Amino acid sequence: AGKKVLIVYAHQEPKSFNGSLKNVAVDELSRQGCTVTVSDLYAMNFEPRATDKDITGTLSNPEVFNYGVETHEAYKQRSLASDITDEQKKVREADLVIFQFPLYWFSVPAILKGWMDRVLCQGFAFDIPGFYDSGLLQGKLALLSVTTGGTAEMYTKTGVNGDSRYFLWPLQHGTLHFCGFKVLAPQISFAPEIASEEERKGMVAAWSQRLQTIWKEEPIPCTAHWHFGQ
Amino acid sequence: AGKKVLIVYAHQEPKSFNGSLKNVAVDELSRQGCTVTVSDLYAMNFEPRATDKDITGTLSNPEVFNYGVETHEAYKQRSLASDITDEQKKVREADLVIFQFPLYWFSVPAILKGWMDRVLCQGFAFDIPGFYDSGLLQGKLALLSVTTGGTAEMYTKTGVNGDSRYFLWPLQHGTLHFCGFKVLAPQISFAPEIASEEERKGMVAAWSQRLQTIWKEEPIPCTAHWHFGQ
Ligand SMILES: Cc1cc2nc3c(=O)[nH]c(=O)nc-3n(C[C@H](O)[C@H](O)[C@H](O)COP(=O)(O)OP(=O)(O)OC[C@H]3O[C@@H](n4cnc5c(N)ncnc54)[C@H](O)[C@@H]3O)c2cc1C
Ligand SMILES: Cc1cc2nc3c(=O)[nH]c(=O)nc-3n(C[C@H](O)[C@H](O)[C@H](O)COP(=O)(O)OP(=O)(O)OC[C@H]3O[C@@H](n4cnc5c(N)ncnc54)[C@H](O)[C@@H]3O)c2cc1C
Ligand SMILES: CN(C)c1ccc2cc3ccc(N(C)C)cc3[nH+]c2c1
Ligand SMILES: CN(C)c1ccc2cc3ccc(N(C)C)cc3[nH+]c2c1
Ligand SMILES: [Zn+2]
Ligand SMILES: [Zn+2]
Ligand SMILES: [Zn+2]
Repeated sequence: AGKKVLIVYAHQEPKSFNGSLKNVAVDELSRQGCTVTVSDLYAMNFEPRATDKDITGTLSNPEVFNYGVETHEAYKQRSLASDITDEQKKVREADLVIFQFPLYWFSVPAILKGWMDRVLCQGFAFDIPGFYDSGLLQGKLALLSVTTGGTAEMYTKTGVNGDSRYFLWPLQHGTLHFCGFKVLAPQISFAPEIASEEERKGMVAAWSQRLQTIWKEEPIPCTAHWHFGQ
Repeated sequence: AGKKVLIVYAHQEPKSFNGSLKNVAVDELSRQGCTVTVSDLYAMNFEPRATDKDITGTLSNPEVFNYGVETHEAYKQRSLASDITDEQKKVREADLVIFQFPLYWFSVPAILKGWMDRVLCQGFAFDIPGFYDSGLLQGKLALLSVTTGGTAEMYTKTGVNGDSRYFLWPLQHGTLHFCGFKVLAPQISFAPEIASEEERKGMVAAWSQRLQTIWKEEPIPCTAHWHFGQ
């Protein structure tokens, strides 16, 4: 439909449940005629660490290194490391960014956290001021497709993990909404590692099926109320 | 009374506000007679990525790589990578683990997320059974000392960031409580970057003064109610 999709994918194993969800996404969006790009972070050996190597030009303050300050200035000067600007090009061109990952400690795997830390820099993804609904990636969509060890039941208000929406807050609100994304409803595939084959098949089909009508979805209200209720 | 403290520290710059807070902790805990160890992650060029390099020798299934399974087995077989087991030794010996870090996207910097992902493996930090109250690090204390870009006001329930307790949930509950830590109240130093020198000195003194009686502290009730309730 003229639409461009970036999938940022964070799993080590192509045959994994995550690998299958990523491939289903590529297959279905490709079938629709979408332009599709995948950043396979582990295969890229993507650098997760925020360091002074991310700036190649003269530092604003070479005596006391401030990562946010220096990357902001390097973005404006175009002296960021090229692995960062490679990702920024993908994001800039994308209409929808899908994140495909296993839940690691109620969050993204570190290699994907590094992508968020390094790619979404000041000047590119937001400004101060110029964030949340004024973020610089406004007009773009984002979607978290996450798999969990824990069951849906564990991820309820009265379950040991609390509601699943609780752990989405830093990702959907603190990061994506902050940068101006509108956020589509998460795809959460609960506990595939202990699900039956039928249940596993059912979770993969649910995702493929959803993707058929993804461009007709409205985003969530990315608010404290949506995440926490009551 | 010989208490052992591990400080896991994630900042690039010794002269930073985080650097000063880390140094205050070392100084004060050292003064008290405590045994103190610091894992300076950036200085160590600590590996954040969860990969098959974290298992030495032969994988337990060389055709389909499952990080969780492989590291569980490697832990039991004494064949984890030495950077991991070095950290596990420090944690094993510690009575208190302090994490010192700037807030990156409502969470820990990726290098510290990588520490959590790779060090806190099944068999070491948790198991079936042994999680939440019975996690394998029960008896230990953990404390998050965080600095933010955003103001205290932004981190209120109706402020644009929401309550700071909202972003603590994945860290304190999903990670630390899950491994059996009792969680000490977080230390949150709001917006040192725009604070006055006097305000900044006050935040450092608050931390130094808190450390004087840290062994007298009651842990928080690490509950959904604490994080999300009234
Ligand atoms: C460091 C770390 C931290 C973690 N922290 C948390 C946490 O805080 N909370 C939590 O809930 N979980 C946590 N987990 C667990 C983790 O989220 C799950 O193990 C992960 O989400 C499972 O996804 P996967 O792709 O690895 O599953 P896989 O093990 O790859 O897949 C599960 C099963 O599905 C099968 N499968 C693959 N493709 C298909 C297909 N096409 N059709 C049918 N079946 C298929 C696979 O063969 C496998 O048998 C953590 C794990 C690690 C390693
Ligand atoms: C990738 C990224 C993502 C981020 N995401 C978020 C986010 O989601 N939410 C949010 O709120 N913020 C976010 N931030 C901002 C970040 O949390 C703050 O910039 C950081 O906490 C500032 O801490 P610092 O140690 O670097 O401060 P510094 O810049 O090092 O210090 C502030 C001032 O204190 C001074 N100082 C140092 N030592 C002392 C001392 N002993 N006594 C008095 N003054 C002293 C310093 O010289 C400096 O002038 C993000 C930043 C980055 C880079
Ligand atoms: C009901 N099931 C199957 C679950 C439920 C919760 C879980 C929580 C985890 C936390 C960390 C972790 N690793 C560090 C590997 C693996 C986990 N596996 C889980 C599996
Ligand atoms: C009240 N002030 C000054 C603030 C408030 C919120 C902020 C949020 C941020 C998010 C990411 C980031 N980086 C990616 C550098 C820098 C941020 N700086 C902030 C500064
Ligand atoms: Zn939001
Ligand atoms: Zn075990
Ligand atoms: Zn808890």
